[PDB]
Amino acid sequence: RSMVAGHASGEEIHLAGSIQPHGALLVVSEHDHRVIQASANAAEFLNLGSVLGVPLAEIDGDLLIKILPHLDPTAEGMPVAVRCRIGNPSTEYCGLMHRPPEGGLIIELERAGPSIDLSGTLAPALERIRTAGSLRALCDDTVLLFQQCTGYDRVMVYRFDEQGHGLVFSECHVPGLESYFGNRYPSSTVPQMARQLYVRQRVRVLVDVTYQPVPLEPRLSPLTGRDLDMSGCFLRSMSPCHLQYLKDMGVRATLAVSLVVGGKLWGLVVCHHYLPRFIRFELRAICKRLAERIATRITALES
Ligand SMILES: C=CC1=C(C)/C(=C/c2[nH]c(/C=C3N=C(/C=C4\NC(=O)[C@H](C)[C@H]4C=C)C(C)=C\3CCC(=O)O)c(CCC(=O)O)c2C)NC1=O
Ligand SMILES: [Cl-]
Ligand SMILES: [Cl-]
Ligand SMILES: [Cl-]
Ligand SMILES: [Cl-]
Repeated sequence: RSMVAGHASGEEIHLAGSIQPHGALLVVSEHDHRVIQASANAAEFLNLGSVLGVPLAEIDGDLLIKILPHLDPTAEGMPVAVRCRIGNPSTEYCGLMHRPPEGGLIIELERAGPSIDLSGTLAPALERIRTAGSLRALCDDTVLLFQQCTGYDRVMVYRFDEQGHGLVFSECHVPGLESYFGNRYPSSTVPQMARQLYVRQRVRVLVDVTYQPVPLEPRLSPLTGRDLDMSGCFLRSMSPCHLQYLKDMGVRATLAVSLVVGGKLWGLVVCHHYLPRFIRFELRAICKRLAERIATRITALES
């Protein structure tokens, strides 16, 4: 840090090596079911005395009993989310599990909330999507639906053209904010490797733009000797160049949902808040569902 000067002292976004602090991340080796990497906050987040090197079986609570049914790997059910209790004092979490191509089993834990009961909201949302008669109507209904379901201060459909340039194609926002409707932005604002990642990982939640990243410990995977592939991690810390851009805009929190059409990133539903904001698993899942439905309608509309 300060003690190293002289000449030698002078981005792959999926290899962040760190998470956002609203969750905890465990990496488990499946030969022994022991934690081989964890976010540095994990023991305090989960109210455990220790975490790194611990067998899942010995972790206070029921995480192991809750994940066992999903571990047999042929069952091609992952990624999957489980609800469990961990820690002393005990807390309910939702645990999102997936396997990176190498490096073990990742378990990302957020504090659990209640059941969200939006099925009566969702029936008519689905009818508006399925009957929209043009892309203009579809995307205008999309921003309204998402704003209603998520409550973010601004919701946009950010559409990509053939050269990758961004267009704010639809927008809705709370009274008195600035409108970005119809603004165009260069393709460089969403780099190609981000777009590929957003084809894999269809929802991103940035809770607080100002957060301090929480590093994984150890940083390198003990299984691979490389950084952990965090492409599938919903807690992944986001590129600092992006976080600066958001700070420059005065945005505090974001939710983005991919629109994938014919296997390409067609656009994004992009939501901004002016205070920190988190949407829990059950709501993210509904967002994902809506985005699949929208992409189906876009495919039909385009011919
Ligand atoms: C209304 C205006 C608006 C713009 C222009 C905007 C750009 C944008 N950049 C990104 C992502 C990234 N941008 C950049 C890079 C830059 N951006 C710049 O302005 C610089 C020239 C350039 C270096 C700072 C990078 C690396 C990402 C990936 C973020 C990540 O997923 O970690 C996303 C996806 C957000 C998400 O999925 O959470 C969007 C939507 N997001 C917006 O809401
Ligand atoms: Cl393993
Ligand atoms: Cl159309
Ligand atoms: Cl139009
Ligand atoms: Cl404030």
